[PDB]
Formats: sequence, C-alpha cells, structure tokens
Amino acid sequence: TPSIVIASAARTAVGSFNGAFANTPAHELGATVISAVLERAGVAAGEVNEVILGQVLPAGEGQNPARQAAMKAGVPQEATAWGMNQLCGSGLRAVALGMQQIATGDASIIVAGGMESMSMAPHCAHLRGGVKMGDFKMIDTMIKDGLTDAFYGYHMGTTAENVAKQWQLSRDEQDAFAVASQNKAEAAQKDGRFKDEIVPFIVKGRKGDITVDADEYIRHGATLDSMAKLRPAFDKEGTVTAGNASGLNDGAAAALLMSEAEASRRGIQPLGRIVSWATVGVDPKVMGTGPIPASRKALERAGWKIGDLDLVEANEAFAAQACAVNKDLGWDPSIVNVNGGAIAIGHPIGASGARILNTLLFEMKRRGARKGLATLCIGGGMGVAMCIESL
Amino acid sequence: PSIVIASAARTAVGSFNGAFANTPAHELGATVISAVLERAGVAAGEVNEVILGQVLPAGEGQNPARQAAMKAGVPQEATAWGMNQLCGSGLRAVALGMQQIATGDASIIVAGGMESMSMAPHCAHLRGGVKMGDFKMIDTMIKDGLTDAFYGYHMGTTAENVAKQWQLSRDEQDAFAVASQNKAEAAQKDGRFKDEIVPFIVKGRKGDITVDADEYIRHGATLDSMAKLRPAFDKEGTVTAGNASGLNDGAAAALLMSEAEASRRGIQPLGRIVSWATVGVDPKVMGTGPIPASRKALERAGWKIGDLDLVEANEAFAAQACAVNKDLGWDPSIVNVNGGAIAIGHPIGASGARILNTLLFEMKRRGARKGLATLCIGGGMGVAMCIESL
Amino acid sequence: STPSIVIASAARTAVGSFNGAFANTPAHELGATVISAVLERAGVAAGEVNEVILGQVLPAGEGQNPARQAAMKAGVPQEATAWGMNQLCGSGLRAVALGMQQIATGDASIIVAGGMESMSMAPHCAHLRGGVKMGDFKMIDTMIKDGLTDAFYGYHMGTTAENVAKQWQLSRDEQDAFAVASQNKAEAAQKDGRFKDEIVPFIVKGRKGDITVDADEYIRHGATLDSMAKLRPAFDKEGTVTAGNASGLNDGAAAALLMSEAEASRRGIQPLGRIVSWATVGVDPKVMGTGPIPASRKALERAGWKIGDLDLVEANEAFAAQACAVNKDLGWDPSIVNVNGGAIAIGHPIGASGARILNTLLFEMKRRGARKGLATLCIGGGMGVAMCIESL
Amino acid sequence: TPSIVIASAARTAVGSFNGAFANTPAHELGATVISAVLERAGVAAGEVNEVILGQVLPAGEGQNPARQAAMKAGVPQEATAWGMNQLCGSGLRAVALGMQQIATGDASIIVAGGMESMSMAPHCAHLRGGVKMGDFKMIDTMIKDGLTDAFYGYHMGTTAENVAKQWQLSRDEQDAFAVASQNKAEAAQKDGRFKDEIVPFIVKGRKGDITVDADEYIRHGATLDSMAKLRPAFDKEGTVTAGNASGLNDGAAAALLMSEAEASRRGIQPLGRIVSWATVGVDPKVMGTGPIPASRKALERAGWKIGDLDLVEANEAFAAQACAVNKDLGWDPSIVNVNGGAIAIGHPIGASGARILNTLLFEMKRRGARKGLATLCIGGGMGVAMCIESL
Ligand SMILES: CC(C)(C)C(=O)OCC(C)(C)[C@@H](O)C(=O)NCCC(=O)NCCO
Ligand SMILES: CC(C)(C)C(=O)OCC(C)(C)[C@@H](O)C(=O)NCCC(=O)NCCO
Ligand code: NA
Repeated sequence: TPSIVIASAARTAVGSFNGAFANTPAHELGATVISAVLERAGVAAGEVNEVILGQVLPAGEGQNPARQAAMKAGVPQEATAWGMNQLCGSGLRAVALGMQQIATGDASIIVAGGMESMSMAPHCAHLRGGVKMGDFKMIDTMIKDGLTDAFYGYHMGTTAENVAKQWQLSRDEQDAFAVASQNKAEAAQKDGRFKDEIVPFIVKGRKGDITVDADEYIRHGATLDSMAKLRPAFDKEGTVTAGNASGLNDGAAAALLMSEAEASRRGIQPLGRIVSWATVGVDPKVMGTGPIPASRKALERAGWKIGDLDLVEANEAFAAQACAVNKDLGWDPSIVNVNGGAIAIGHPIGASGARILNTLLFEMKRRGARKGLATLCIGGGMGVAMCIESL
Repeated sequence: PSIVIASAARTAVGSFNGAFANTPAHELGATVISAVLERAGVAAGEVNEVILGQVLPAGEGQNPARQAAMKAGVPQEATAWGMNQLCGSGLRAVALGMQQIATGDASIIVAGGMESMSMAPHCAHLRGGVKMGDFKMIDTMIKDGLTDAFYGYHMGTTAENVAKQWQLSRDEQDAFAVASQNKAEAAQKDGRFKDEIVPFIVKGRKGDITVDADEYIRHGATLDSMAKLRPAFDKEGTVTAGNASGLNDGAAAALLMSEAEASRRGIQPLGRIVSWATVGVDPKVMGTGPIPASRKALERAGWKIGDLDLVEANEAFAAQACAVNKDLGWDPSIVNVNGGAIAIGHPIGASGARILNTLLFEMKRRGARKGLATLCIGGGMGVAMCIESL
Repeated sequence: STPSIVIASAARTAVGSFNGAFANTPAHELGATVISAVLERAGVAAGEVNEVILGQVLPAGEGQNPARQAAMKAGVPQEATAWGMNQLCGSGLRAVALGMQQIATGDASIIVAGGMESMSMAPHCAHLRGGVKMGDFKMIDTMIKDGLTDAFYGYHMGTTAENVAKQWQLSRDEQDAFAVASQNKAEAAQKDGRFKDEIVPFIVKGRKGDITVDADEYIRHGATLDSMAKLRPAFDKEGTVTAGNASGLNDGAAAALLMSEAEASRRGIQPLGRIVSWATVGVDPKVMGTGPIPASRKALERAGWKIGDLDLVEANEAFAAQACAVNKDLGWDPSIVNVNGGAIAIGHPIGASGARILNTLLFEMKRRGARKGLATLCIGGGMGVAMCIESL
Repeated sequence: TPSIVIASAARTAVGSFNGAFANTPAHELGATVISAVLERAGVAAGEVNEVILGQVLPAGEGQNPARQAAMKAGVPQEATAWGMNQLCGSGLRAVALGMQQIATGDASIIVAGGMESMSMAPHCAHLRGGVKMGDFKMIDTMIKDGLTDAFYGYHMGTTAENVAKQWQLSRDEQDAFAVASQNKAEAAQKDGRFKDEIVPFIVKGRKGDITVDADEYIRHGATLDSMAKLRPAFDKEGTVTAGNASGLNDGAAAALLMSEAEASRRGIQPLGRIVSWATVGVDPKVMGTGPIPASRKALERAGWKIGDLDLVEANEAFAAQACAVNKDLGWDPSIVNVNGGAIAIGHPIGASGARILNTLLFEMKRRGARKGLATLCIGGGMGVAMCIESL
C-alpha cells in the first residue's frame, strides 16, 4: 500500500483585492511557491516530474499557466505541468491528484497546490459574430466564473443566506464568528505563526521592488461593534455581510509530494502523510454544507473518528456556512482554524485549498499535533477534505 | 488494478463559427456524458465523478464540467471538475479517471473533454483602468489556446521549427494533408464515424437542427488546392492552412470502471487501459512530444512498437505528424486510418478524447488487439495511452 | 441692405442601408465626394471655398474634426476652415443656415454646408479610465446612445413617436398606409430617374474591386401593405410604431454651396434658390416629432408667407406617426409633401438628413418649376428646424 | 451695424485629468456655467433663446449634450441648443456663432461657450462587422478625436516640435516660458484673480459633496529644474515635454450674449463689446501658428493695430507655439496671459476658448483695459481670434 508524504510546503502571503498583487500574474506567485517547496525540501527543480495547479481564473494569462509557473521556477522542460478547477476546492484537490500520480507509479515527485489572481482576472465578451447593433456586456470573469452559481444564477453569498436560513444562524452568531476569526488571525500574525509557511514574494517595479511577506487582508482590531454596523450584502433582510464573508484575494500555495521511502532516503522530515481524501456533491443552493459529507467520507477512509482530530482547517467562505459545519460535525471549535480563517486571511479561490493546507501542516508541526483534517465548501455544491497524519 | 473503457461517445466536430457557433462547451459535454451512460446501460446516478478537459472556459460560468454533469442528469451527489494540459487534456482526463478507479476513490468515471473555440470571448484586464491610450482586446482562443507562453508565437511556428529540423518538404506535408482528407471522406461516407458520433441537437427559434456529421472535412481534397496555399507562419515556410488543423468545437468522453465491474454489469468493454504517460520536450518543437510519451507508454505497457495494430497520432500539423511517424517508425498504414485532425478538426480540450473514440471504435470494427493514442501539447509535452481490446 | 444668400449648387450621396454599401466608409469620405460635387456643379474651384460646415452626430473614432478631413480630401485649401456641428437630425439643415449666416455677416463669401453620417461606422464605447474594479459593464452603442435615445427619459426616439401616435390618435392602419405610400413614391421617383440630378455617385474602393454607388439602397421595391401590417410593434407591445413605419439606420452625406445672390450673378450661376428664411424652435422632448410644426410656422412668418403659398414641401419622415401629425396640424396639401417619397423609404443618415431632404427639395423645385418650398425636420430632445427657399 | 455685447461670463475651475471632475459629465459642468451667466447678468433662464456649446469629445454622453446642459440649467424646452466642434477653437467659435444669431435677427439672448470632459471620454471600437479572429484595438477617443492629427497621424506635440524647429526655439526658452506661466497663474490664483470668473461646481457624492472652485492643475512653486529634468515627450532629440505643454483637463465656460441695445434696456453693464472675430487656416503640420493669421485678420476687421491692444489671451497649447505666436505678432509680452495660461491652468479642449475669453474679460474689467484680444490655435491647422472692447 503506497504511503505518500508532504515533504514540504509553502504559500505566498494572501493579497487584498487590487492590493499588493494587483498586477502580479498568478503563475508569478505560482513560481515563487514552487521554488520554495523545492528549496524547503532540499530537492532540485530538475527532479520534479509534474506540477499540478488549481486555478479558476486563467483567462488571458496565456497557455497553461501551470507550465508557465513551472518553467519560471526552473522546473526543466522535460517535466510536465497542468491546471485544474474544482473551484474553491481546486488547491487541495490538486494535492490529492498529485498523491495519485505517485500512488499509481506514474511519478516519483510532484509539486501540487493552487494559484489565483482575482485582481488580474479580465472582463470579457463573446464577439466573433459581431454586434450589429445594441449595447453588449463586458463580463467580469472573476464574478462570472468564480462567484456566480451557474444553475441559479445568483452569487455564492446568496447560497450562504440559504445555509444561514436552514441552520437558523443569527447575524450575531455569524458576526461573533467573524470577529473571532480576525482576532485569531491578527494574533497568529503578530505572534509570528505565519512566518514558517509564508514565502516572501517580491513585487518587481520600475519605482522599486516591494517584498510582500504579511497577509494584508487581516483586519487589525476587528470589533463586534464594527461588524454590527454593516448592511446585509445579498438579502435586504439577510444576515450575511462583507464583515462575515471572506473577500476577493490573490495568492499561491503548494506542497512537494513524494513517497515516504523517498523522503527518508533524502533525509527529509515530512510535514505529514496523506492518509485519505474525499470529494462529495451536494445541492448548489447550499454548497456551504459540502465539508460535512466530505469530512465524514475522508474520516471514514482514514479509519478515524471525529474525536481523533487534533487540528482542523475548515475553510471560512462565510460565517454562516462555517458555523453550520462546526455545528454539524461537532468538533471542538477550539481546534478549528486556530490561527484564523479565510474571513480574516482572504479567499484566493484556486489557491484556498493549498493555503489552508499549508496553515494546517505548519501548525501541526508547531504544536506537535498528530492527526489533522483540511476541508472546503465548493461552489456548485461540493466539498473536499483530506486527512493528514504526522510522521 | 485493471480499468476498462465501458463505453465512449463524441459529438461531431464543428468547424469554427459553424454548427456549434453559439453552443456552450458544457451542452456538447452533457450530450457526450449521457451517450456514454446510455451506450453502457449505466444509470447516471451510478456516476461518481465527471472529469473534463477544457482549455477555454472564460465567460462560461462556474466549473463547466459540473454544468455538463448536471445538464446530463448526473445527480448533485457526484462531483465534477475541469483540467487543462492544453491539447492533451481530453486524453489526460481519461488517465486521470483511470487513476481515480485504480486508487479506489471511485467506481465509475466519465472522462473526456469539451471545447467551444467559437464561444471563446475577447478579454482585457481592466480593474486598474486604462488612464490613457489605446489597449488591446485579447482573443482568449489565441492567447490561451494557440500562443506559446514562452516565445510568444503561435503553434504554427513550432511546426515550422520541426519542419526545418526534420527537413520536411512542402510537397510531403501536402501529400500528408490530402492523404488525411481522403481517408476522412472515405471513412465518413463509408459510415465509420456513425458508431462513435452521438448526434447533437442545436436548439433554435427557427428550428432545431441535428448535427451528426463532422463538417470540417473537405470533400474531394486535391493536392492543387493544398499547393495553391501561401505559408501562414513564415513567408518562406512550408506550413499552411491546408497542412494544419483547424479551430473547432466539440466534445468526447469515455465511461470508465474496473474490468470486474464491467463484467458484473454484463458490459462488453471497448478496451482495457494498459498504460499511459505524459512527457516534456523543448516547447519550441512541441509536436515531437508524442515520441517520448508514446515510447514511455509502450515501455510502461511492456509492448514493442511492432506490437501495435492501430495508432491514433494527432495531426495538429503535417510537419509534427510526419516527424513522429518518421522517428517512431510504425507502419503508416495503421496510423490515423480514418483520417486525422487536419481533416476532422482540433477542438483543443476534446481532441484527446476525440482521437480515443476513433481509436476505440475502429479497433472493434476491424478486431485490432492493441492501439495507441497520442497527442502533442502546446508548451512542449506529449500524452499517450495504450489500449488493449477485451 | 438685408443680405440675400443663394444656394448655387447641391449634391448628395445615395443613402446606404445599415451595414450596406457604405458599411466601412468613413463619413468624411462621403462628405469629400459631396463637397467635390457641389463645387463642380457650381463651376466653383475648391480654392475659392472659405469654410466647410458639416453636421455630424456620430463622429467617434473618426479622428480630429472630420469636417476638416472631408474638406482637405476634397482639395479645399488649408487656408480655409471647417467645423462640425450637432443639432441631431436637424444638423444638416442647420449647417446650411449657419453657412448663410457667415455670408450675411460678411465673414465669408463661399461656404459648403450640409452634413454627413456613417451610422454603420459608429463604434461601441466604454469609459474605462478609472478601471472597472469589479462587476460587468456595458459596451455602449454610440449610435443608439448618442443618436437615438432621449437623454431625459432614456427611451428611444420611437417611444416619442408612440407618444405622438397617442396624442393625435393615429391608427396603425394610417401609419402603415403612409409608410407604403412613402415606399411607392420613392420607388417611382427612383425608377423615373428623379434622384439622378441630386445624387453624386460614390466609389467604394476595395482590393477585390471598386464599386460605384449611385442608387438609394434602402428603398423597398414593390412594398406591400401586408408586409407592413404583419410587423410587430417595435417600442410598445400594444403600440403602433414598427420597423416598417419608421425610418432606418443609414449612411450618407449631402451639401449645398452657398454664396451671396450678387456673387452668383457675377459668376453667371443660375442658383437652385434663395434662402428666404429659416427657424429653429424647441418642443417637449416626449413629442419631439412635433418640432416641425412650430419651426415651420416660424419660418413662414419670417418669410412673410402663408402655408398656402408653398408649392413643395420636404417634411422629414422620422416616423409615420410624427409625419402624419405634422401634416394634420399644418394642413398643407399632402400632394405637395415629399412628392418623391421620404425617409421611411430613402433612409435617415442623422447628421446628413436635413441636407438630404434639402437636396431633394431643391432638385424637385427645379424639375417642376415650383416657386416656393419649405424643408423641415423634427429633432431628438424636442426641437424643429425649417427653411424657406424661393426659386430665382 | 449690429453691436453684440457679452453681458456676463463664467467658468468652472479647470480640473486635472482624472481629478476633481473625473466622473462628472461635461454637460453637468456646462449647466452650472449656464446658470451662472444668467445669475451674473440678472437674466432668467426663461429668456434664453439658444445655447451653443463647443465640445470635442461627446462620445457616450447621450443625445446632444448642449441640450442636456440647457435643460439641467432650467432653460425652457422652447429654446434650442446644439454642439459644435472646431477643436481647440470651439469655445471661442461658439461665442462668435452666438454673436451671429443676434446679428442676423434670429435670436435675442444666447448662452455660448464650451464644455469638455477629457476624463469621461471613452475608449471605442467599431464592432458591427465582428472580429472573427485575433486581437483588436480599443481606441482612446480623447487621443484619437482630440489630439492626433488626422493627416499625419502624429500627436499635436509633434506639430509643436515642427514649430520649435522652424522658429529655432530652445528647450531653455520653452522651459522658461512654462515656468513663467505656472508662476503667473499661481500668483493670480493666490491673489484671488480667478474668483470673479470661476463659478464653484459642486461634485455630488454619496460620501459627501465637494465644492470645487480652484483651478487644480496649476503647479505651486514650480521650479525651472523640474522642467529641465523632463524628457522630450514626442521626439527623443526633441524639446517639447509634458512640462512645457498643456495637459488633459475638464471644465466648462460660457458667455451670455445680447445686443448692446438690449443690455442698455436691461441696465446691464456688459463685460465687453464683440468688435470682431476671425478664423483662418494654416498647414496642419504647424497648427500652433494659427493664431498669427487669425489675430492679424481680427485686428484688421476691428480696425486696430497690434499696438492698440491693452490685454491679450493667447492660448498656450505648447510653449513652442505660444513663443512663436508672440515672436511673430510682436505684442508686448507683459500684456499677454498676465494671469498665466494653459500650461498652468489646463486645456479642456472644447471649453478652452471660452475659458481664456473668461480670463480676458475679467482681467480687462479688473484693470480697466479698453481693448482685448483672445486667440487660440486649432488642431488640423486653424486659428480663431476675437477682439473685445470695454463699454
Ligand atoms: C431603436 C432601435 C434602433 C434600438 C431598435 O429598437 O431597433 C431598430 C429596428 C430593429 C426597429 C430597425 O428596424 C430600425 O432601425 N428602426 C428605426 C430606428 C430609428 O429610430 N431610426 C431613426 C428614425 O428617426
Ligand atoms: C500626447 C499624448 C497624450 C499622446 C502623450 O504623449 O501622452 C501624454 C503625456 C503623459 C506624455 C503628456 O505629455 C501629456 O499630457 N500630453 C498631452 C499634451 C497635449 O496634447 N496637450 C494639449 C496642448 O494644448
Ligand atoms: Na456627477
């Protein structure tokens, strides 16, 4: 039976919408995190067989941004590279697909994760037939391909409203969660707890280079009071807001995968062993519920009980969905997103899953936690989870 | 573990802005997913996941593979995703699904690709705003589909790079291009695309239309019409519109499950996937990709090139295809025996699935035991897969 | 003494169908041909022109001051001046009045005035300086936004036409009859050769070959009442205004060469007529189709003429509804109005149309020996313009 | 012989490109100016017969923005309104066209001037035929329709270079002229000499309203070094720079006209009598020279010697051309642009002629100057000039 480990991991800092990485292509963030995982494990880029990168918004970035990130990071032309999209779950799914390359004896060494620049996502219009008369729409690919449900036509925060309404979650419980997430994240940030996992990214300029190594979306000094001031963002009589939903963000995150025997040959002390993963579908109207069956399915594959977990990363798309998952699964809230979650840190879609996985792995190392789980809800109604055990 | 293609279908390939000009990728996809399941006698609710290659999803809305999956009646309980190894995606998707089943993560996968090159939008990054001066609206089909990221030239320059390395004449490529069209029109009229094709109904306020014939194929392709073309990518070059593939829309897919499961279901499978591989090569000469990827596939399959009874070798260009034939040295009589992509079309993300459909349906038709399918990929890669009939 | 300005010569292009003969012909190219024509027809050299004044509503993307481009192409010397203006549909006729003014005030002696438009070449646009930080945005059709949508109510000109239909209680059958009659008069005029004199042929250059355009391509031959009756209302589901009883989207240019009556006489020119009066008046934007009514009345007052004194009238047909309303109110003999058909048939190249219908008026007055004529048009945003012309 | 007076005048402050009026439609600036001239004259909007506004870049603003300005200002629906374009000359030419309406007996009271929002000018593409395959250009209407010569394809700054070379104008002379403009305009602004002309414009905003009543393009404390440091903008061995050229700017300006008799009936002390005007063509290659023949012709028509002039506003498109004009005409530089010119104040194309007219009229009144001239050069090779006498 195969046994495949995460030798090393790294992520950029998460940028704010049109913030520090306003003009930085996804593959540029990508390339930095690929070299980082390689440098962090002591493996030469020339030893990478394949690079697999989750990416949702690749339009106008040119052929196969995954190969562009690979090549820029000095992975040789002889390797291969590709991109995939299971939306919010992409960056974590790519890690599982990579494990599969190795488990099936198709590859010995894989870099997998996700990259996303929501800033650089273009506006678009189908224009071949030509517009003989009348206005036409220039469509925001970020919104269209990222945040709009393809079946109901409404946005993801409307699905959060559905989940909020199902689980009867008050504005106050969602806001209390929100401020909790920010507070946890600003603590982690100041306490230095993101330094291990973040690789500085340098933003080249004519005016001068700017090194980015801090998560800029975290609100310092978030108060309940500030939270309670905001209007509902998707339903005039709704409870979801910009304060209790994640944001629009840019980042990359990756992990270096290989067999347990290989890490041991190379003297690598891996960050974890992938014991299981799972993906499952649910109603797109309540996609926030995804992590409930996916986590349960991952745990079933891992042969674990929910109580076995020492650390969880359950992605925070919206406070409504996040509370609901925590409610349903019944895991100790104190072990969930202990350094804050996406509401504070941001949600760079295709990278999110590799982002939270990074956070899980380094905090597991940090606390000496043995068993851990990452899970995300996925637009269109899915969830993905992955179980990790320390070596 | 032993994973078989239970069934397989593809849409006809449409010419650029032709039959499918205003058809979303995911609708062509939904037709192919349903057709695989119907042909296999498998309930859609039995499907674990749908994996679709697609290179050009801008404007089409969240995760078009799931939109196809849902439009095909696969329940909300299944999963779906898209992937891009450019021209390899459609075949890579099938490898990826086989892995899902090999690792015990799924029982039944629908894998393939879908593309609408006609529906690809123009785009510009516009958040920062253009404070003054002109800007370019970018054809995402060209940028994200056929333009090499590293050198910034089209895929037709690479083919010229390969024409000049393998020293392939303009005569030879026209000999190849006419030969391809002839086979495709022969095969078409002969009724050899019927099995693999599932018809697609294009809905309209003027009337529905049923597309069930490949429309990019030229009838009565003469060398003259080839030799009358000017070079498209270099003023002194040998690559042309006639000895290169087209821009196209279409979809293709396979139903995967274990061999054991196919036997519980009493399904007579189209083939057993014996091996596959992907490999990298100089992006400048990307069309060579099928060489290392077919050799690895074959080494991984424990086969010799002399073992193959049939090969499908994607003709992105005549120069890259001739060169692969030249180096691999297989019998050119068993290669693309019903024509190729120059004749048929190259719907980027579907193409690997396309050429698999053709490979599998013709191995049945003539009773070939072994087949290899292979593609070159923008940026310099090759994918290949080895299919043994049951 | 009170100045007397004549129209020494006039010309127009054939009017092109939307995305038709002139699909890719910039407006100033049409204009250049027409400027060349009026000079030729008057025996006046381009070197003698003082100013060119061209109405033009949709100049976006054509570059700096397309009037000047038209003039320079036509060989008008760099020492002359040229400018464009925009009083919407009224533009081409107002230009002619503004030309007259230049001469009357002693600032010029010889002016080419009229208008030009390429609706087909009108671009789509969007303001993108500040970025679109998130969310979809519209690429606006400049033709629709700047030419055909009311700026105050936000609806299209055809809704204003519905408004007039309703106020004047004009039936669908009445409007349809008017529109068929327009088509049939224009077809008849065309087949008889009555537009030859006014039309200067336009050569559309290509690579595949040149094509000479000298027929109005929008006129429907053999137009049937059934063809009109079958159409759905285009602006109100329970309305009466249709694509068939409205004018179209068209390309074209048209112009007149002006000079003092004394200067014409020196040169030995037999002018097409004397400008005796003009006027422009405003009305409610909601019923802008009504502009011709006060504009005409004022023009006549200023001329010292009664409605009954008119021998010919060109009253522009933006829509059958407003056309009918104007004729009903003014009470002029419909048999003297748009005798060669009107815009429903011929087309409506916005900034050119006033000069176009002036062309038609002048050449018909000449043809039939009519002494007194009037040209009038309604104007988007609630205005009218009218000019009175007398034979000399 | 008819005698037409300018009863009153007003202008907006001139905004910087994408500055104070970045999102203000030209017709909103024009309305405020229309309301102002009416206020200043004591004439009610009900009395206005026609509004005539020069405007070079109306694309996307809707039907006949002149009418939109007139209606917003309360000018009755029975009045009429129209736009015109003779490029830079347009605001001034509008005033002459107004004059003509009165002189020929067609109107009694006219508001004429110009308005321009270079900021709001869109980008455009002809898309009716479709673009079957390949990239296409989105054209900046501001550059295309406002600033590029239609015959030679180069920008107006290249015309200014042509004039530099022909008149042998050093980069030092041009920089000195531009510094002097800035320093004159700063002085005038600090002394309050633009207050009388400027009508404040309220920029409405959710986050509050902003009152704009100072010319924001004027550089305070402009140094010769700052000019000397600049690279030539139009030819690598050129002399014309962003510093010795005017800018891209927003604004409106207008004058209310009536007959001298009508003003006397109303008891109005007018800003000046229109004594003459002229417009002439020159080679487009050297369009900056237009003022030369235009001014000479206007002076001839007025029966005035250049020496007779007490004040001159000669528009400063570029230092090069402004210097050539002054050299040729020979008028005392100390009477020209005494409060600075466009290089400092800005160049809102279709309003600029009316702007400089405003500045002339208010300074003539201020200093008791009897005879004034306003002149501008015009893209495509023309000039326009106007002679004004105090009453
Ligand atoms: C008003 C417009 C042009 C947006 C529209 O509704 O579609 C236009 C059609 C399809 C009705 C077309 O037949 C048409 O051009 N109708 C006339 C439009 C129009 O207002 N023309 C100018 C009349 O003054
Ligand atoms: C002239 C233009 C706009 C094409 C250009 O060179 O870029 C703009 C800059 C930023 C370089 C700068 O020189 C500028 O603002 N130019 C505009 C100069 C101009 O035409 N001014 C009008 C003078 O009346
Ligand atoms: Na505003």
